[PDB]
Amino acid sequence: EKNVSIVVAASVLSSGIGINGQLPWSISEDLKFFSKITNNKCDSNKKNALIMGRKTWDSIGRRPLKNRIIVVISSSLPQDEADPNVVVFRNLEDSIENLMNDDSIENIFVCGGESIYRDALKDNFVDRIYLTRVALEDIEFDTYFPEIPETFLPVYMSQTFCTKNISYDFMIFEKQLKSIDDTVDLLGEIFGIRKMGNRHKFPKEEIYNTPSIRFGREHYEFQYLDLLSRVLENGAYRENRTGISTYSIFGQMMRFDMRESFPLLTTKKVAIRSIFEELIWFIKGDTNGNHLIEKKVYIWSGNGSKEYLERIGLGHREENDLGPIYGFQWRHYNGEYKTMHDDYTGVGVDQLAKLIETLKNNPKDRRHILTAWNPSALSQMALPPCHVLSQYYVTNDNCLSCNLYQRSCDLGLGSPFNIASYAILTMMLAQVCGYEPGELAIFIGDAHIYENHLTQLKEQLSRTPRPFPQLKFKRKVENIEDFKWEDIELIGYYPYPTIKMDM
Amino acid sequence: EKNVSIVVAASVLSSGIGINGQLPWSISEDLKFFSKITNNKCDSNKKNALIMGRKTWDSIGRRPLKNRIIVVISSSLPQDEADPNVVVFRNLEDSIENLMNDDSIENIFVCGGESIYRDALKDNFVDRIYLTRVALEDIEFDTYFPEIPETFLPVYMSQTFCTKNISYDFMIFEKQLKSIDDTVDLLGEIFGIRKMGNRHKFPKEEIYNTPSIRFGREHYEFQYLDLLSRVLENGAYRENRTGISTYSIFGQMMRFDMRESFPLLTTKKVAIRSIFEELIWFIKGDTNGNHLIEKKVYIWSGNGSKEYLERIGLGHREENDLGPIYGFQWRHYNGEYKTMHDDYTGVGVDQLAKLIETLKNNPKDRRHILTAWNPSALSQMALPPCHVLSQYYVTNDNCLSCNLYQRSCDLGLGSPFNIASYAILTMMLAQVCGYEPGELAIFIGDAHIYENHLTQLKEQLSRTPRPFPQLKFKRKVENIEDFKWEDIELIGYYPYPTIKMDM
Ligand SMILES: NC(=O)C1=CN([C@@H]2O[C@H](COP(=O)(O)OP(=O)(O)OC[C@H]3O[C@@H](n4cnc5c(N)ncnc54)[C@H](OP(=O)(O)O)[C@@H]3O)[C@@H](O)[C@H]2O)C=CC1
Ligand SMILES: NC(=O)C1=CN([C@@H]2O[C@H](COP(=O)(O)OP(=O)(O)OC[C@H]3O[C@@H](n4cnc5c(N)ncnc54)[C@H](OP(=O)(O)O)[C@@H]3O)[C@@H](O)[C@H]2O)C=CC1
Ligand SMILES: CN(Cc1cnc2nc(N)nc(N)c2n1)c1ccc(C(=O)N[C@@H](CCC(=O)O)C(=O)O)cc1
Ligand SMILES: CN(Cc1cnc2nc(N)nc(N)c2n1)c1ccc(C(=O)N[C@@H](CCC(=O)O)C(=O)O)cc1
Repeated sequence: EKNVSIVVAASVLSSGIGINGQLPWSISEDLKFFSKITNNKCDSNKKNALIMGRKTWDSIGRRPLKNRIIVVISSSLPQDEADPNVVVFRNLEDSIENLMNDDSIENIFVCGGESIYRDALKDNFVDRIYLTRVALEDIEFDTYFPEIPETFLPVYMSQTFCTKNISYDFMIFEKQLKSIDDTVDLLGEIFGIRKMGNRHKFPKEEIYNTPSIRFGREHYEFQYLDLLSRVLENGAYRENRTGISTYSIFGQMMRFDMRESFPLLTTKKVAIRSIFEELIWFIKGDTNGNHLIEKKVYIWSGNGSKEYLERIGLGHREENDLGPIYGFQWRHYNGEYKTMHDDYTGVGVDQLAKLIETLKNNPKDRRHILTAWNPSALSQMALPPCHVLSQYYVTNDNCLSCNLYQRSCDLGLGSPFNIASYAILTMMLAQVCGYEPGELAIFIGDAHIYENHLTQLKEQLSRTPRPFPQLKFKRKVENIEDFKWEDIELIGYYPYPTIKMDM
Repeated sequence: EKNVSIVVAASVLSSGIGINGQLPWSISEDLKFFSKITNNKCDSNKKNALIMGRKTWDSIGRRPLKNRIIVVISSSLPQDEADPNVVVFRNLEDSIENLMNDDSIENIFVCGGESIYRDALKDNFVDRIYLTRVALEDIEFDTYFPEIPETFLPVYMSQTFCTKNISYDFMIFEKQLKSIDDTVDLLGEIFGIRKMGNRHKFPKEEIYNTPSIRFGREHYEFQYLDLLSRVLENGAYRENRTGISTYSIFGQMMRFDMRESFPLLTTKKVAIRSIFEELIWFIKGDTNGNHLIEKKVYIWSGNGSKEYLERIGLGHREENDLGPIYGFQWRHYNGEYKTMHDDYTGVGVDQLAKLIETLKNNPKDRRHILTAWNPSALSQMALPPCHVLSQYYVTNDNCLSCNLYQRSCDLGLGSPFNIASYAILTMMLAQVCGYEPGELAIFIGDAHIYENHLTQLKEQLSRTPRPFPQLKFKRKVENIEDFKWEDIELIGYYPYPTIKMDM
């Protein structure tokens, strides 16, 4: 009665594992993971057993594996005891005698084609599934991994890794002291809102994304999803200026890795071109909303109309003429603003150019700060800034990281755009300065959820996330302004369908 | 063979429990905790047993406790079966027959003076200790709680609570799946710094404050101590202009509760008077450093001397004319700086006054922002600001919370001072606006530790923290400027000795 585990690497959507008798990919770290998971034992005198079909045995070239016993399931292969590293059995069920008969085996692993994966899943002897989710779907497969029965539950999901611009995860599925929790609950009954834990309750299982993953929430998309759950659990109802009521919690944080993946949310399809188009719009220092609507982008349409520019206190602006906004505060901080149809080249202080200069000539500094919150020009701008501050950091191994502070953040539509926007911005700065992308950390003040997004956000929490895509540039640019959408390649992006959330 | 637990409330330093046959205090919530921990059972048909000495039985007035059996250990009291709620035994050892003989009892509790605590701890009958750490030492005791043997280890430490300006904690002591951790460790060997977990390793047991508390790190001083441990674990070495090297990690967070305590560090004595004098100096909008040196405050003495005013470029200033720093950016943001002793009344925008006006007349707003990072006046300052941003938030129950972003923060001497400085500031803003203090959250960019503080900071990490003190105001002020040191009352502050960390 030992431990039997399935080890497989399959595509994220199609769940394919092979093509023409070979692997569909060449991921060096995946094979390393295979060797480390199949050699992991406790007793030095026992060995681990690896079960595979004949075609899989032919697939790996009929060459043994060090420190492991290979069990091949075939009806034609000859059985000879001259090689103890390879053993041949006639069926999978009778090959599971390693627990009953052989006491020189600690753990068994099933890893051999769909013929064996199918039978092993139906026979109720497998206790665990080690799954590597490869983000490859362009090519075709002839052997697939069977669907995981409902009896297994995900317990671990690693961060996204990269190998030759290919993204992949690592997942575990499992077939499925205390006086502290009872003392904390009793303390929470005595003190009401006086105990801070009651103000920061853990979200209930009905609003927790993939609740069976209780300890292996390594995948950094959970940083956003779990923040979404915390607002749904203990968010306070707040009426506002109009009728769009929110639920707010104050002081939150989420961080993302940019060294091996691009944090583009996979639990819903995120329009990345419009995110990129608004970022270069910021970088170029532009304030004209018509430049955005001329590129099929309507993010700043409701905040720049004539009705919205006359009920806030203005009204003398053009049709879509936001005032000193993001970009004008990055490239021309302070400085007198006239209209949208002027050239502000050389006015104010250019924080972005000074940032690039300090990143390349003083990397170990601690003043790489880009602010967009100008209290003097708040009442002459269309909407006060939400990404009020961003600080950048050069690690010892030549990586550029980024901190972002947001006073405001709609989790429904704002956060997915801000995460990708400041990740692209950091990668763009990283290439210009000669660095590699590092980490991103988002600090949020008033994290809120609009009431008309509840049904829709509760659908996103029902989707198990997928590995992050890759974002790579084609050419190497000279200045930050020369970036265009033609230079961006989004690789391995396989999101769930869109979620129409109206603003 | 059931479960025997000690329940006691004792002083934080002296560990005294009684005086003249009564309790030294009157903490209502402590008695409520006593009732909830002693009634907590699983079977509805069983009862819990409470063991106490006769003097303790006399202490509670010889009146029974509902739904519980009281066992009195005395050598004179009579034994009569007329009352099944009170049973009298002649010795402690023979009174522990509830596990052997009586099957109508689920859990046993020891809670009766040092004579019984001493015997129960020496006889190896106690499996758990529920300790309430009361922060009272002025009065004298005649009965103490015996020292906790080394076989027990702390597993839980609640946040600090308040009752009649008296602080107290709740602690638990105990006498002393897996495939996920092995897969993460194997993944961490394949990928080096490519796995974000290896860049954010958990600190080793030798630099973790109170390592036995693995899940009950409720006390919010652990937010600082664990941040200190993370820098010691994966901080990167960084040379600078001279030879004073630091160890930095980027993007960190710690939060504190202000509804029931004041986050003044107890693992080392923090000088509170000098912190307060610089804070009101900020509020008054003053930029002249001599105002601080006239009150035995040398925070801005080394940064405003003639040696420091010739290497930044501002050599034409007076002896102590720091310039546009915290305070001038709060009260007279933008504008223009001339000298230190002239009148800037009416210049720029007053963020602090606009903040106070908006906090009471627009509490549900989301623009309660106080910034001090001005890119136009950065090169006109003695030292660029460290508390670059602070946002405030009014909860639905009329509480004022605060977020703080720090681009730089020396954990050795700066963070303990910044935590107390902005906690006092939030408490002062809360009284003026008619609110109560809420939560405090610190967001740190470059969290660093100076190399000459390593031995000293590792000493602070060996000290188990104590309940936070209380900070209360004496009078009610009219304006934020009228606060004085005479109006501040620090109650129940019992820190470990100071740690001389030289700069
Ligand atoms: N991505 C991944 O993790 C992995 C991918 N692969 C890929 O999968 C492909 C091969 O797998 P696949 O095509 O499904 O073939 P299989 O590996 O499942 O092996 C099938 C063969 O095993 C024997 N066999 C199977 N079932 C039985 C049975 N019930 N009784 C007796 N003998 C049995 C038969 O051999 P016989 O002719 O002797 O009777 C059969 O032809 C390869 O391309 C390989 O690269 C393989 C392993 C892992
Ligand atoms: N802060 C807290 O959590 C608590 C505080 N207290 C305080 O402590 C004080 C009282 O405790 P304390 O003074 O230590 O007295 P105890 O509560 O320990 O009770 C002592 C009495 O129990 C009997 N007794 C004790 N040991 C033995 C023994 N080995 N064999 C037989 N009988 C024994 C004796 O009664 P006899 O005379 O018959 O010999 C003795 O007088 C009070 O002020 C009370 O308020 C009490 C409980 C909890
Ligand atoms: C059966 N098979 C196909 C294959 C490929 N990748 C997988 N990946 C996973 N996660 N799971 C599988 N079952 C799996 N199977 C294999 C098995 C081992 C080797 C292999 O070369 N192993 C070397 C690994 C060499 C190295 O360290 O990279 C070893 O010594 O164990 C190749 C293909
Ligand atoms: C023995 N004793 C002294 C006393 C006081 N505080 C303590 N506090 C702690 N944490 N632990 C103790 N053992 C303890 N003991 C007691 C015990 C119960 C009551 C008491 O009044 N209990 C009521 C509580 C009433 C209420 O709910 O507030 C009950 O119904 O149990 C007073 C003193």
